[PDB]
Amino acid sequence: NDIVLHARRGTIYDRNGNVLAMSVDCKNNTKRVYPYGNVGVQILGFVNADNEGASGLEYYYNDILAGTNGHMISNITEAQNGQDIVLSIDIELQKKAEEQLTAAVKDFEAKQGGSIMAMNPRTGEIYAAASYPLPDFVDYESLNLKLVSSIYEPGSVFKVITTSIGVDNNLFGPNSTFNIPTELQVGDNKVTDDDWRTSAMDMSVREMLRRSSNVGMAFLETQLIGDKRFAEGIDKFGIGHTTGIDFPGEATGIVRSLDQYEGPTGGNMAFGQGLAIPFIQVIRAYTAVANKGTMVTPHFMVSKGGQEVSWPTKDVISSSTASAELDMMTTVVKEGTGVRAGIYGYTVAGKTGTGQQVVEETGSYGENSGFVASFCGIVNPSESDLMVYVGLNDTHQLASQSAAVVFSQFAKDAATRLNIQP
Ligand SMILES: [Ca+2]
Repeated sequence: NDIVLHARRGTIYDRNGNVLAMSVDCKNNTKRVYPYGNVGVQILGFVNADNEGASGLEYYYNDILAGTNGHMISNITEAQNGQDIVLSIDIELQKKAEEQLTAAVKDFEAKQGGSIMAMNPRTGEIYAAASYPLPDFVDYESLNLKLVSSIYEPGSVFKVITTSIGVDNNLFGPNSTFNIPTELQVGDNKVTDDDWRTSAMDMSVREMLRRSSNVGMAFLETQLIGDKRFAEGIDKFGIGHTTGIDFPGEATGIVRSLDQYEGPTGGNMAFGQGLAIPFIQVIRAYTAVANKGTMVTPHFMVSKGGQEVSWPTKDVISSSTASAELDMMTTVVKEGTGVRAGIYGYTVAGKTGTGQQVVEETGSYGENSGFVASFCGIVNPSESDLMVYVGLNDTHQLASQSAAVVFSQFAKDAATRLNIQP
């Protein structure tokens, strides 16, 4: 004769206080109700029939969201309901992120979907985030956030890390100019740029970034940085380390340590080849450039039990280096491959990338690996309020015509929705 008094799980609020998930006895059982339907459910996760969090934040914070049931046996013990959680997510921005990512995947023929995220580079709070395919009502693979749990060869979006390391080590600056050949031998393979020249070009570090020269990056790493300082910087930037994001399934990635480097490793990694990491690591690294040199922890939960949590930060580069990098990322958007990411009335510092799909458990790939088109940008970098990432997986269209285009529209909407006026 032991009756269960079912506790209710804690409520999940978005940043404006909208209820995203709440438990109800209309189930005797309890069930979650998601008022905005499928919007943000990928982040929220689902709760199964045993009322256990099964994916997303429901799972990640299940021990605090789940209460403790009561029991009626002449003896009664109280149900303790779970603790409420407030997230950084702006539900209306989440809806746009989802619809824009879905439309982009369709328009640019991204055969393996993509991801999108808007975050505050100073506090680390995530305003919106999504991966395609998205779930509804259910395919278990759509419950992951690809940004966190899938790994890719990052490609050219990584060049901001390589230049930051050099600059922060005082080995060159934006205007430093070098005679860059058409190709360079790295290990036993040649590095080349897809371009017009048939001769070496004198290019400043700023220019190598503007045009995204792989050859220039490999030159910088091999002739100026050196593998040791390179590998130390990668490590300081958190590359190959989990970011600490509060979401399940975070991949650490596959990144060679210095003692495992071989002939071509450093040169290739300089332009984002020879490692495979989740894009959340790239995003996290960019926060250092956007936040005066301090890298933050991307995250969803702002408060639990009315207790605001402190999230770890790390000083990676100086503010001067961060400023020189932002200056160059601004050239990318004003004068280079990122020009379609520009947004009328705002300053956008960013970088395009062409990355690759990889064998998930090894980080390598063959001839038919699909390309990943990415764009990562910071809006009004002096305000420290917004950075957005857009990635399209297995598309044939260049990041300059695809991911950068999606960013201009979504980052604009993120900026209107938030404080950001210009
Ligand atoms: Ca590029």
